[PDB]
Formats: sequence, structure tokens, C-alpha cells
Amino acid sequence: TGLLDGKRILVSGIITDSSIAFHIARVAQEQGAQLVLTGFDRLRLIQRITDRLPAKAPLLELDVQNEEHLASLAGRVTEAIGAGNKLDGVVHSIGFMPQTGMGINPFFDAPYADVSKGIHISAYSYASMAKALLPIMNPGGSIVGMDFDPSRAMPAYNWMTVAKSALESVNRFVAREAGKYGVRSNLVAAGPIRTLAMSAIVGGALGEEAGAQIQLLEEGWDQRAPIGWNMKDATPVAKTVCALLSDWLPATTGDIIYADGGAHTQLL
Amino acid sequence: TGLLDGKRILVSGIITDSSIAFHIARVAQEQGAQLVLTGFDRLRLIQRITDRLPAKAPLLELDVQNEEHLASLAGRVTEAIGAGNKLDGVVHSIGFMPQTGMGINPFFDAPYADVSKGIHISAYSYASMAKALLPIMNPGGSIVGMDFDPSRAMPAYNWMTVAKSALESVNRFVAREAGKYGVRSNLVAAGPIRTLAMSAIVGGALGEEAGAQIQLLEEGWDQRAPIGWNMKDATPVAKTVCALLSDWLPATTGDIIYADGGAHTQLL
Amino acid sequence: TGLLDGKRILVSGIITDSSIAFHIARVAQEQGAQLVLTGFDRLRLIQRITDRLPAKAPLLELDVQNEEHLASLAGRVTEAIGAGNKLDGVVHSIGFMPQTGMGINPFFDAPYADVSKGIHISAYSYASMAKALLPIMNPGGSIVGMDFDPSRAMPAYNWMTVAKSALESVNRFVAREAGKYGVRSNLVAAGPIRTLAMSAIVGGALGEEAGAQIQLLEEGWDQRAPIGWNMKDATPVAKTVCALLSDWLPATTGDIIYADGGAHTQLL
Amino acid sequence: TGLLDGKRILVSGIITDSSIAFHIARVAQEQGAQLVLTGFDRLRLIQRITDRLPAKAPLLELDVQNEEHLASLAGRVTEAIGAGNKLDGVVHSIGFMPQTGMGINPFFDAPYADVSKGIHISAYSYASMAKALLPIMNPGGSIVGMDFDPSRAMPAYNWMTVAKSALESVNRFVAREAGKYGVRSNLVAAGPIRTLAMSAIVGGALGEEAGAQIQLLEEGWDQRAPIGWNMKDATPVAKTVCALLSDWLPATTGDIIYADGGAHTQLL
Ligand SMILES: NC(=O)c1ccc[n+]([C@@H]2O[C@H](COP(=O)([O-])OP(=O)(O)OC[C@H]3O[C@@H](n4cnc5c(N)ncnc54)[C@H](O)[C@@H]3O)[C@@H](O)[C@H]2O)c1
Ligand SMILES: NC(=O)c1ccc[n+]([C@@H]2O[C@H](COP(=O)([O-])OP(=O)(O)OC[C@H]3O[C@@H](n4cnc5c(N)ncnc54)[C@H](O)[C@@H]3O)[C@@H](O)[C@H]2O)c1
Ligand SMILES: NC(=O)c1ccc[n+]([C@@H]2O[C@H](COP(=O)([O-])OP(=O)(O)OC[C@H]3O[C@@H](n4cnc5c(N)ncnc54)[C@H](O)[C@@H]3O)[C@@H](O)[C@H]2O)c1
Ligand SMILES: NC(=O)c1ccc[n+]([C@@H]2O[C@H](COP(=O)([O-])OP(=O)(O)OC[C@H]3O[C@@H](n4cnc5c(N)ncnc54)[C@H](O)[C@@H]3O)[C@@H](O)[C@H]2O)c1
Ligand SMILES: Oc1cc(CC2CCCCC2)ccc1Oc1ccc(Cl)cc1Cl
Ligand SMILES: Oc1cc(CC2CCCCC2)ccc1Oc1ccc(Cl)cc1Cl
Ligand SMILES: Oc1cc(CC2CCCCC2)ccc1Oc1ccc(Cl)cc1Cl
Ligand SMILES: Oc1cc(CC2CCCCC2)ccc1Oc1ccc(Cl)cc1Cl
Repeated sequence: TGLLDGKRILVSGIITDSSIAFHIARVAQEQGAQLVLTGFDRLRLIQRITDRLPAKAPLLELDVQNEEHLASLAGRVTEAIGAGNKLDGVVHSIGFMPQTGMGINPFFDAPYADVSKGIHISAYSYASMAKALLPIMNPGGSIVGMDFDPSRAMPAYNWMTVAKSALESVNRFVAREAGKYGVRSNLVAAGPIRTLAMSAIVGGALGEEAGAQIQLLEEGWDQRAPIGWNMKDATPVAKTVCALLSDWLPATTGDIIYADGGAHTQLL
Repeated sequence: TGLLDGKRILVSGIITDSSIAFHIARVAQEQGAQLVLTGFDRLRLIQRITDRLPAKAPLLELDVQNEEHLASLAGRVTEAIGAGNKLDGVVHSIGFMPQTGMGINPFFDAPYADVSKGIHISAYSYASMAKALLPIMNPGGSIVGMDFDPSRAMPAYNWMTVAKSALESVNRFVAREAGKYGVRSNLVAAGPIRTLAMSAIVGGALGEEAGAQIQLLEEGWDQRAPIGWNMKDATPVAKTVCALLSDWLPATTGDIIYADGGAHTQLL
Repeated sequence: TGLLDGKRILVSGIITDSSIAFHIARVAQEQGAQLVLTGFDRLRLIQRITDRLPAKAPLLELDVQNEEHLASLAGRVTEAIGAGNKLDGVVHSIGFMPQTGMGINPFFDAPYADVSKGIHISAYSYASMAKALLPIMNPGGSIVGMDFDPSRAMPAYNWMTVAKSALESVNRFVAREAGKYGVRSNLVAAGPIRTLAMSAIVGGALGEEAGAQIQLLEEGWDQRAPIGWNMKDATPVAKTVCALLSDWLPATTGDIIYADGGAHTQLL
Repeated sequence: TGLLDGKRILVSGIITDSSIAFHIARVAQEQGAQLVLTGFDRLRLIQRITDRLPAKAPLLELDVQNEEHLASLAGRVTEAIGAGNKLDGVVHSIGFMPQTGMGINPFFDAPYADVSKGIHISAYSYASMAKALLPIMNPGGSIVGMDFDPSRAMPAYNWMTVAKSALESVNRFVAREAGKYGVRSNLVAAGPIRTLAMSAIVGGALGEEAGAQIQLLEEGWDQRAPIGWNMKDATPVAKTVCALLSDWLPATTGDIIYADGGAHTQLL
């Protein structure tokens, strides 16, 4: 077995054990992948979490806003996996939007400096990670990023929706570059998952008419999904990412795969 | 290994060894599935083909327009796999449209009797196969059908485009029914594959301004696809179907997966 | 004034004064169009209704399933508008699906004979009306049909959803034919309107878990729509149809215009 | 007559007489609107152009990156139209992306500082113009912006595609805000028009494999469009904008109208 046997895969975005990236890494290891991880601010905090993965993995620092971190990334990764070895997979599982761009802050009140930052981290860095890492990927490789369907507007998500729309567009252009390396680029559009990131905005709208809206949005998902949706279980999305990292979707690129219980295909 | 180890899967639509269903069956067997096959008119012709699959499989007759064939299908399948065993997978890989509905026949000149027949076989039968077989599927099961992206109009495809639009809609409703059984329903939208079905219409427009259009359509696909597209190689699509039949896309239903080299994501 | 001054427009689909076609005709007359109407079974019933339009209009019989009615249509229309005059506009505002294909009947229990009939009337007849009438339309003309967004599945709508998916596809192919005449073809996807057609299925699910679902669907529309939605007011949709019949959307064809309060652009 | 009789409409984005905004203003005046215009850097250059409009209009300076220009805009507009008068329409017809984000510059080589600037001007400013001007719009009003379908990737357009994807998302959120004022927000997705903006990138890829790609893209548009497409004629798009500014699409918001000859609805 091992869906990902022999594959070398870089996984960004682990912060806690609820992190989507955490379960992607876990399942990938269960499936025989050898991992390199990146983490952002609290590397020692991140290391404690990554120590509970089924296997050891080098953990490197990557602030996606940091051009020195980006400039050095490929060298550092090759140091980690061994000269003459290349990556077969890359997982981008990172996002951020300042508080003004989400939750209860009026949409019109977000200053562009804040929006711009969120777009830098959530959308542009998909291209910047691909730039850094494509020169060290094997033909038949796979880059995957995380998306939340922004094709319709909704409460609370606000400027992050705009950043995910940008990301979808970025992914299509990354695919054009990656194809030259024989590499695929896709997003997985996940349904809601109880993660540190959304506890943030769920917590940010406690007394408020955005918290109630978010609750309604969540309940509608499991209702719409023909197979249901369990926000407490990240593994169906981790498995989907691993599917795209495997050799089993070899003809799919510039694309989006919906791991959302089928909710997006149903009006109600 | 065996992506589909232990799974029992019914595969319809084999007619020659170029058949998409043929390569789906082949790869599924290579991955440890145990198959039941159905074939339509020339069962002895179909048997010769299915004898070159890596393993033996019961082959049953199914004319999807035949209510007796449909009424008896589940009993016949259970006879084939053994009382107390159920299906984990179903592949619908069938289509037909009379000559008036495609190629060089003017779009307006197709009589509804012909269109209706093509829709019966290409779209409605997805629901009729699901009706027959869901009562004999295991939770966690997967129904897959074959699609050709009908979201834009194009030369030659004509009324089959309409039938695939109907199919996409049917699939979303099948997913609502299948979810009750814990079963997924999805389509794979494939790029063009050199199959008996399209040699038919490719052959039908030899001297004509539909044959040239078809040639242009085919060349544009490999051009648009960031990873290219090889119309002579059905296995990337077979692998995609097997991915959906596996446990690795467990959160995806009522949906369409594009196995088209990423062509649909690129304008040019 | 007169948005449609001097234009000759055929309007099908009037049955009562709640009919979408009724308000399309009314607004068109208010805007200076000269109309020809078609009606289906109860022509004397239809005549009583059409007598309350602001102006007189010839009313002709057209059963869209009747090849003699279709074969004779263009001659009959030209008789009505005068030799040497041609149509500038055509409104298709017709649909039907037998009771088995909607409401509370299980999706799987609709026989294809019933589905086929609904598709004939709701989707195929768009092409058959275009075939009949394009040879009598002026360059710069406009064909419009009525749609209900079938891009997602939903309760109760069932097989009519499939028929509207087919229609969307038909419209794209009609546009290819109409372009040769300098004629546009588009659909207007309306939000729900209290019409005879949906009182039918609203009435059909009185005690039932499809009636409640329909109520929920309706309430969500006005909730989702940024400008709200009033199911009791057909005129915003009539005005939209007239916009497409006018010279003010001259570059739009094979397309769908959403007159739905913007509901389709919002998740909630 | 006068489709826009009595309406007060602000039109941004005039730079030359080939400007889409120029023809929008012109047609709007021909239809009885009273205009206020805004212009960006070369106000005296812009004034020469705007002097050839059918009627006089106040012209104000607006650099959409300038928070003082934005903060003062509504006061300045009301000064221009008269205390106690409000706007019925707003046209956003502005975009910019630095040279690194388009044409022949590799996609990966655009620094975020450049991308961020283009997104600020092309996408974010749609929200910032709505913020400024909604407090001075009448119920039943209309905000329109200009889009180029970014749903698929393509040569040369590069990071502007990403900025238009963001814009589409912004528009859906603007619609949620505007609905509170009884105001509609929509985009018009135009086919290619020979304008100063694209002569820029057409000129930027003279000897190069992006210039040839752009030529191919342009030729395919008129080929795909069932009614053809004339890149030299901006008026079909101006008329479409005026349609959305009128009372004739009263139920359409958060939406995109395609004024592209129907090219987007056809594969080829
Ligand atoms: N949780 C959900 O319901 C959900 C649904 C769909 C998509 N997503 C997406 O999944 C991805 C992962 O988020 P999550 O929900 O697992 O939340 P999370 O908090 O677990 O992960 C977000 C990660 O982004 C990282 N990050 C922030 N700024 C960074 C930067 N400057 N450089 C490098 N890393 C940075 C954080 O350190 C964190 O590890 C995000 O793109 C999110 O938008 C989440
Ligand atoms: N080949 C392509 O380029 C391509 C691309 C996308 C999608 N598809 C779809 O893939 C599917 C398989 O087609 P293929 O290209 O492998 O061609 P094929 O000729 O190999 O397969 C078509 C099958 O449909 C069966 N069939 C016809 N009428 C039937 C009926 N009454 N009952 C039961 N079976 C019936 C035929 O017997 C044949 O086995 C079709 O749905 C087709 O529309 C094909
Ligand atoms: N009412 C809504 O909420 C709504 C929403 C979106 C789209 N639509 C669509 O609008 C169109 C008009 O329907 P309506 O809601 O105004 O209902 P309606 O009952 O007023 O109109 C339906 C019309 O179809 C005609 N018809 C049925 N079979 C025919 C045939 N054999 N030949 C010719 N005409 C035939 C009927 O005579 C009737 O005039 C339909 O296509 C419907 O699907 C309705
Ligand atoms: N021309 C086309 O083929 C085409 C197709 C689809 C969409 N569009 C869109 O139409 C809109 C108008 O562009 P055009 O093609 O008429 O080109 P144009 O050069 O005529 O117009 C662009 C305008 O944007 C203005 N602008 C730039 N930065 C600004 C800022 N800081 N503040 C205020 N204004 C600023 C310029 O002054 C200019 O007036 C753009 O959004 C463009 O993306 C153009
Ligand atoms: O992209 C996401 C999407 C969701 C689902 C969701 C459904 C409830 C309406 C709101 C959002 C949850 C979390 C998401 O990630 C982030 C969100 C904010 C920041 Cl700051 C960082 C990250 Cl990583
Ligand atoms: O659905 C299909 C799609 C294609 C690809 C293609 C691209 C060239 C423009 C035309 C079609 C090829 C074959 C397809 O299957 C059938 C087609 C006709 C009949 Cl009668 C039966 C079947 Cl199964
Ligand atoms: O196409 C339609 C769509 C709707 C809106 C709606 C929203 C409530 C869920 C259900 C449907 C209402 C009426 C519609 O027309 C018809 C419906 C049935 C027949 Cl038999 C004939 C016609 Cl014309
Ligand atoms: O948004 C646009 C779209 C197009 C059509 C087109 C088709 C040929 C492939 C390329 C682009 C032309 C011009 C466009 O406007 C701008 C472009 C650049 C700048 Cl810097 C500013 C503006 Cl306003």
C-alpha cells in the first residue's frame, strides 16, 4: 500500500493539531510519504505539534511575506531531503486576513493596507511558493492549495472571499507554469472545518449579527450536503488532498476539487 | 497495494478495447477490484473484448432502454457476486445519439424522436441504473458516469451536448438519492479520446465542414492543456474514475471531476 | 419613448393574467411593441385573458408538440403582421412536466415517457420555435426564453431542473443558428413567481415534505437577494425580457440574464 | 425617449476618445442623462477629450489611490449636481496593472508591490467608490463596473486576470451594501476593445511570443461570437452599460452581464 509511497512532499500551514495541514501531513505519512514541513511565527510552538505526527520530518521556517525566506527555500529543502533528490508534492495550506477584513467589521471599513496583506498571504504566496519550489520538483509532481468556494458572497467571510477569488485565478496561472515541469496545480475547496483560523472569527462575533450568520451558514452545509458534512472531522479533506498528490488524478490541473460533502452542488 | 482492494464494481459501456469503460475495467482490476460487466447489443462481440481484461468477470446484458433488463439487474448482479454481497462501485460509461443529432446534420433538423432517444440512453439511464443498483450498494460506495463538458456550445457535438447538460443535472439529483445509502455520485468530464463512439462522428464528416471543426477542437485541447492531452491514451481518465471509486475522494458528490489535461481552465 | 417602438414581437405562453408571458406582453405593449400571441389548449380561455392587454393582438394556436402547428407557424404569423413584414422579437415562455417528474413523486419513479414529454415541451421546443421563426426575423432581432437556474439541484423541481439544464444548452446552440440571421438568443433566469404553473406543484404537496421545502426555498430567495425578491410581482422579470428584446443589449447572445434580485450571487 | 432621462450619473475612467468610459458617457448623454465625470492624472488632457462629448459635464479629479480625493468625493459631486440632488448612476471604468504584471513579463517575476497596486486600482477601488458614493445615491440607482472574463487563464493578461477575479468578488459584496440603499451593483464583461489600455500591452509585446498570442486571442473572439465581435466598436458595450444604468434590469445585482458577442458561451 501507501498511496504516496516514495513521494517527497512539503507541507506548509501547520499551527495546531486541528490545522487542515496537520491532517494532510498525518494521512500523507500514513500513506508512505516522506515530508518536509514549514511553519510561520511560533516555530517552537509548531514543533511541539509536528512532534505528534506519526513520523519525524524536518521543519523549516517560512514567512511567505519574507523574500529572504523564499529566496532560500529551495536550497534549504534540498539540504533537508538530500542533494540530488527533488520534491514530488507541495501543499500550500496558509491564509490570513487582518481583523478589519472579516467577521463583524463593515466590508467598506477595511483599509487597503489590511486587504493587501491578506491577499499577499492568502493568494499571491501560492505563486511565490510555486516559483521557489518548481525548480526542485519532479515531473508528475503535484502542487495543492486550500480554497473556500468564493463564487458567491456570504456573511462574515468578507475580504477573505475576495482573496480566495484571487487565489482561484492564481492557481490557473500557476498551472501554466507548472505544466512546463510536468507538474499539476490544483485547489481543494473544503467545507467548514473547526480549525484555529475559524475559531478566530467565530470568536470575534460572539454577541453579534455575524456570529449568528456563521452558525446558519454552518448548519446549511450539512443540510445541503447529500452525504452530510462534519465540521469536526478534517480527514475527508486530508484524503482529498492526498488524492491530488497521488498519481490517481494525473489529468487534472488549474482546477478545483470540492471536498465539501457535495454542498456546493445543492441549493438546499 | 490495490487502490480498490476488496471492492466489487459493476462496469457498463465496454464495446471495444478502445472503450473508456475498457480501460476503467482494466485499471480497476490492476488495483484489486472484482468486477461485474454489462454490455449492450453484441454480447458475443463484447465477450471477446472483455476476455482480454487481466481477470475474469461475469458479463451481463443491459439495454438501458429495456425495463425488463433494468427490473432484473440487481437480482442478476447479486446472483453474480453472491447472495449477501453488495456492490461498492458502479460505472456508467454509456451514450448514444442518433446520426441526425450530431456531426454534419443541421441542429434544427433533428426530430425530437431521435433527440429523445439519445437523452434516454445518455442522461436518463444514469438515474435508471442508480435506481436499480442503489438497493444493492454498500455505504461508502461510489457511482461514476462519463461527461464531456457541455457548458459551452461547439461544432458537431450538437444534441449530445444537450444530453450531457441533462446528465450533469441528473447526476446532482442522483447524488441526493445516493446520499441516503451513504453512496457518492459524480461525473468525470474527459477530454477527447479516440474511441469507437467518436470515430463514428469523425468518420461521418469526412469531406465536410464539421470534420475540419472537429480537428480544430482536438488540436486546441492539447494546446490549452497545461500538461498536454493525448487523445490516444485513455488511462489518465481510467485512473481518475478509479480515484472516485476509491476511498480517497470521500467528501465529493453531485460533482464533476475534469480529467482533461486542465484544458477547461484555460482560454488559450 | 417606447423601448420597443416599431418592433413586432411574438409572445407565447399566456394562460392566465399571472403568466410571466402576460406581463411580458403587457410591458412590451406599454413600450410600443406590436404583438402576435400564441396560446396552447384553451384558446378561448386564453383569448379572455389576452383581451385585458392594453392593445389588440392576433392570437394564434400553437401546440409546440404539433408538427403541423410548427410547419404552418411562420405563414400564419406573416398573414397576421402583413406580407413583407418580419418579426423583431420572439418570446418562448412555455414549460410543462408531467406530475410524476415533480413535487412529491420520487425522482426515480418518473417514467422516461413522462420526462421525455416535459423535455420536448420545456427545452426542445425552444429550438423548434427558432427553426420556424428565424426565416421570418429581421437582423438585429431577439429570441428570449424563460429559465430557472438549474445549476444546483433542489427539492421538488426534480425533472424540470433537468429540462432547464437541457434548455440552457439548447439556447447556446440556437444562438449559433440565430447569429446567421443577425439574431440574438438568450434566457432570462427568473426568481420564483406566483404563477399557475407553480401553484400547481405548491398545491400538489399540501400535507407533504416537499411543500415545506418549497416554502423554505421561497423564503431564502428574498433573504439572499440584496435588493429583495417579491414573488407576487412579475414586472421586474417582464422588464428584463423587454431589455433583451430591445436594442440595448446588442452584444449578448447564447447567454442567461438573472432577474432574481441577485439571489444566485449570494450563498446567504 | 431618453433611456436615461432625468438620471444623474457619475462616469469615471475617460482618458481618450477610445476609452470605454468615453462611449458610455456619450451614449448616456444621447439618452438624456446628466453627467458628472472624474479623471485621473492628466486632467487638462482629459478635459480636451470630455469637451467633445455631446454636452457639458463637470469634471472632477479622482485618484482612486488617494484617500483625500475619496473622502471629499461625495461633497464635491453634490456641489456639482446641486444640494438636495443625488446620483442615480455610477460607472467605474478604471484599471491599471504595472508592466511587470502583464504582457511578456514572466508571471512569477511580478513583485507583490506591483500586483498589490494593480489590485488596489482595478478591484479594491470598486468598493471604495461605492463607499464614497452610496450615501449620495437614490433608491433604484445603479453602480456598474467593467470586467474582462477571468474565469479561465490566458496569455498576456496575467496578473490583471487575478485583479478581475478579485473585482468579480468585490462586486458581489458591494451588491450586499448597495441593496441597503435600494441600489444595484453589476459588472459588464466586455470583449476586447481597441482602447489606450490594451494598445499598451499590444505595443509591449511587439517582437514577442505574447503579441502573437494576443492576436490569436482577438481573432478567436470574433470567430466564437455567434453575432461576431468588432474590437473597433465600443458602442455595443456602452449600450449594455446604459441598459444596466436604466430601469430595465431592475432585478439584477451582484451580477455580470457579458457584452462580448456571445463568445464566452462558445468553445469554438
Ligand atoms: N478551516 C476551514 O473551514 C477552511 C475551509 C476552506 C479552506 N480553508 C483554508 O485552509 C487553509 C488552512 O487553514 P486552517 O483552517 O487549517 O487554519 P490554520 O490556522 O490551522 O492554518 C492557517 C495557517 O496559515 C499560516 N500562515 C499565516 N500567515 C502566514 C505567513 N505569513 N507565512 C506562512 N504561513 C502563514 C498559519 O501559521 C497557519 O499555520 C487556509 O488557506 C484556509 O483559508 C479553511
Ligand atoms: N471518447 C471521448 O472523447 C469521450 C469524452 C468525454 C466523455 N465521453 C463519454 O464516455 C462514455 C463512453 O463512451 P466511449 O467514448 O468510451 O465510446 P464507446 O463506443 O466505447 O462506448 C459507448 C458505450 O455505450 C453503450 N451503449 C449504447 N447504447 C446503449 C444502451 N441502449 N444500453 C447500454 N449501453 C449502451 C455502447 O454499447 C458502448 O459500449 C459516453 O458517455 C461518452 O459520451 C467520451
Ligand atoms: N413562475 C416562476 O417562478 C418561474 C421561474 C423561472 C422560470 N419560469 C419559466 O417561465 C415560463 C412560463 O411559465 P409561468 O410560470 O409563467 O407559468 P404559466 O402556467 O403561466 O405558463 C406556462 C405556459 O406554457 C404553456 N404550454 C404548456 N404546454 C405547451 C405546449 N404543448 N405548447 C405551447 N405551450 C404550452 C401553457 O399553456 C402556459 O401558457 C416557463 O418556462 C417556466 O418554466 C417560471
Ligand atoms: N478595452 C478592453 O478590451 C476591455 C475589455 C474588458 C474590460 N475592460 C476594462 O474596462 C475598463 C476601462 O478601460 P479601457 O479599456 O477603456 O482603457 P482606458 O485606458 O481607456 O481606461 C482606463 C482608465 O483607468 C484610469 N485609471 C488608472 N488609474 C487610476 C486611478 N489611480 N484612479 C482613477 N482612475 C485611474 C485611467 O486614467 C483611464 O482613464 C478597465 O477596467 C478595463 O480593465 C477593458
Ligand atoms: O478560509 C477559511 C474559511 C473558513 C470557513 C468559513 C465558513 C464560516 C464563514 C467563514 C468562513 C474557515 C477558516 C478559513 O481560514 C482562515 C480564515 C481566516 C484567517 Cl485570518 C486565516 C485563515 Cl487560514
Ligand atoms: O460524448 C462523447 C464525446 C466525445 C468527444 C468529442 C470531441 C470532438 C467534438 C465531438 C465530440 C467523443 C465521444 C463521445 O461519446 C459518444 C458520442 C456519440 C455517440 Cl453516438 C455515442 C457516444 Cl458514447
Ligand atoms: O419552471 C418553473 C419554476 C418555478 C419556480 C420554482 C421554485 C419552487 C421550487 C419549484 C419551482 C415555478 C414555475 C415554473 O414553471 C413551470 C413549472 C411546472 C410546470 Cl408543469 C410548468 C411550468 Cl411552466
Ligand atoms: O482589462 C482589460 C482587458 C483588455 C482585453 C484583453 C484581451 C487581449 C489579452 C489582454 C487583454 C484590454 C484592456 C484592459 O484594460 C486595461 C489593461 C491594462 C491596464 Cl494597465 C489598464 C487597463 Cl484599463
